[PDB]
Amino acid sequence: SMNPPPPETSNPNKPKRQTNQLQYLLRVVLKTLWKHQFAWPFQQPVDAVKLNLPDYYKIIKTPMDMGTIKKRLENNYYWNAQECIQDFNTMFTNCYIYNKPGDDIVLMAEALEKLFLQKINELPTEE
Ligand SMILES: Cc1nnc2scc(-c3ccccc3)n12
Ligand SMILES: [K+]
Repeated sequence: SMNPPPPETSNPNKPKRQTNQLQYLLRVVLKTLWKHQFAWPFQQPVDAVKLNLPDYYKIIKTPMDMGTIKKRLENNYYWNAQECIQDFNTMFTNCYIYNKPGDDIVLMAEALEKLFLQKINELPTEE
């Protein structure tokens, strides 16, 4: 029922890059999803106490959210685009695992995921 530590957004010994694909993931992908009318539940880790979701972190062992992704991108946490793409996919998958079809939160995730998929389709070739 309590909250875990959030995911890592800083790890100095993890090697880093700032690639054109990672820049696109910040400037295009994250910014598009972040501004969306359905972004708000996803802009920070799930607070299972405040939301009265005592089983959330029993079920979800790889939590992820756009607040974490935003910090990771702004703090150049990643080596490659795939790591960041995986974080977005983890976020959506967690929502689908925890909840049930037709829930509002699932519809919200689906709308964000649609936009994510459109933007990933247009991922630039690495320079
Ligand atoms: C995110 C999320 N993933 N599963 C659930 S059930 C309730 C929520 C939610 C709704 C509004 C604000 C914050 C979280 N979430
Ligand atoms: K489910």
